[PDB]
Amino acid sequence: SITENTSWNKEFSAEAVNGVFVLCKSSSKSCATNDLARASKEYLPASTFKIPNAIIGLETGVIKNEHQVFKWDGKPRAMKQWERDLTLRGAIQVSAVPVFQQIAREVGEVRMQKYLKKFSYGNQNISGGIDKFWLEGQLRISAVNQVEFLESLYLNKLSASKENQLIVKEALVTEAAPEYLVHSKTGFSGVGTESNPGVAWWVGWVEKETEVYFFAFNMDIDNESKLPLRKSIPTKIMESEGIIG
Amino acid sequence: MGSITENTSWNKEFSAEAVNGVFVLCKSSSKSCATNDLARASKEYLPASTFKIPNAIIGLETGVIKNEHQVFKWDGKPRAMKQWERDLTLRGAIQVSAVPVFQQIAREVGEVRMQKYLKKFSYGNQNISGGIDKFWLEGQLRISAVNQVEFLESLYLNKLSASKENQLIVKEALVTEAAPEYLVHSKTGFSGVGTESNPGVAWWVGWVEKETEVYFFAFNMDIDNESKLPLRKSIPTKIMESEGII
Ligand code: NA
Repeated sequence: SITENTSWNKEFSAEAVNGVFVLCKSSSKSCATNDLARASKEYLPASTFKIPNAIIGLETGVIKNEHQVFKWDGKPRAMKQWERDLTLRGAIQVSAVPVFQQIAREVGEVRMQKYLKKFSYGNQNISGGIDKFWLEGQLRISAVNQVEFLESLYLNKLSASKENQLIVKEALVTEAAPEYLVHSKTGFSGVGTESNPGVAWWVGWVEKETEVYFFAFNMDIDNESKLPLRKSIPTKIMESEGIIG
Repeated sequence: MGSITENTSWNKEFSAEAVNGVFVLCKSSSKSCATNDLARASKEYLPASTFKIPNAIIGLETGVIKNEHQVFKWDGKPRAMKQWERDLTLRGAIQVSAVPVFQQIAREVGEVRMQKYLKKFSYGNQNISGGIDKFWLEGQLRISAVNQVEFLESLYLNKLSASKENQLIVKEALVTEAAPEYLVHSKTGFSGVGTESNPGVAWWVGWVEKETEVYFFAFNMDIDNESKLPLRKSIPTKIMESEGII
């Protein structure tokens, strides 16, 4: 059950953002959102796909262990931040595409399809190129599906060892306070094309006292200058709900 | 673990605050440690709350703790700190240093199993005399800063005599700072203000993951007044900041 919450519209209006926030307390049984329709609309996952990709890499042994170092071969990569040896956490934090492209190639299309089916990950469409289906392909997932997937990860209920789920969760910690703990991941497909904007994401969960909140945000984006809104709008809302800050 | 050297240059941060203490910092790649005081780095002190690291692992290994989602229910009876009068997750109990929670865990573990695991973990002087629910607070258990970084390195590598899953559970509970460049796991300790000419001890121990490097650290200091407690984090933080780790 998904319920609409008009109070959050102001945080989108202020910035002229077309997007959706989904927030679920305790579980995905009851989620609130500003837009029922968009909450379930499916978009390219972009970098949010690093989460299942890392779990699958570990499950298949492609990622040998949580202390795996992904070495840089010295060839040019799109960002200087990617031109170095990286740990799993490091590659997730700087969204090092080529590391995850190689993981996906070594996983291969058969195993990748199997695990996305097991994870109920979006439309599970990996066709068109095994190293780019989540970047420019036909794979799509909704904000509602992201919170279901993240809840499963939080509960160690995905079709993967508890160890591997714990390894990926540690790699996703983005804020640690005495009061609460934030696991999150951003994504950005790009600026899109004429009359067809890209998508920007922020998904994760907040552990606070004995409660947990799952969240997923996405928005239309046609200019990189708008990227900070993918964190600030959901942060504003969760602040106004008394969850963080 | 492989070598240790004395670094006089860190004494600056201790003298500035009139602190008698030690910092041990070890770089995992080079298997090399540095400290401001080799003698104090080997002196053994009550672990106090730093003992919540082994105690939680042992609690999980023995099944006394079910998993990271176990909620430690408050029975409603008063507690010294007001922060303890609520339900707590494992991370919550570790983060607020909830003494009664871990006293009950130690009782359920029992002396025989507690002794066995501290032997397996090579944890300090392995003396748990003094009562099963207070040996680490006011009994005879002592551990040095060098021993602390040896133990934390084992945990980081999942090389303690415990399941990898249980070591991972305790590690996630120990995360205290997450930045895009680095991740900090840490734990504080404080035994009390001590007695005339016999101060208590305050601790800060943990590790830092940065780029492909790992830094293990252990800090302790004499403390005779609660107002000095913030120095157990500020002195090591300033040292690690000056080393470029932050
Ligand atoms: Na590249």
